Amino acid sequence: GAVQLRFDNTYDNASGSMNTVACSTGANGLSQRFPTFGSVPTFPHIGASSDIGGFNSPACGNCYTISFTFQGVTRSINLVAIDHAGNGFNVAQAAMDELTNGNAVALGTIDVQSQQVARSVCGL
Repeated sequence: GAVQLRFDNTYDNASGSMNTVACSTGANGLSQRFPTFGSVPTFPHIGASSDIGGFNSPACGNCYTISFTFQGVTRSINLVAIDHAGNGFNVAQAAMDELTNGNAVALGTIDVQSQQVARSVCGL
């Protein structure tokens, strides 16, 4: 079924610290692996997901193939989830723009298809 997707400019900034998100420290935290947002291998395909409950979630680092059909073209990206969202995905604007052929701001919130894939697809 579809999940909601919106953008959050927090993730657009490469120099942001992994210590600022839910997937910071602890057994499942990403801060040792990827100290900054820009270091995640799929950047700027990064964001928050409701799959991540909060700190130390085992869903930290999950890799998702996210698909959206707009103006008769289906577009897909692979994205790493690094933070908690209340409802579906909150992603870097740049990622939403890629998903939507540059319509992220114009759309604001969309329904996407999401499929988790292996961590390795995203370089994790």
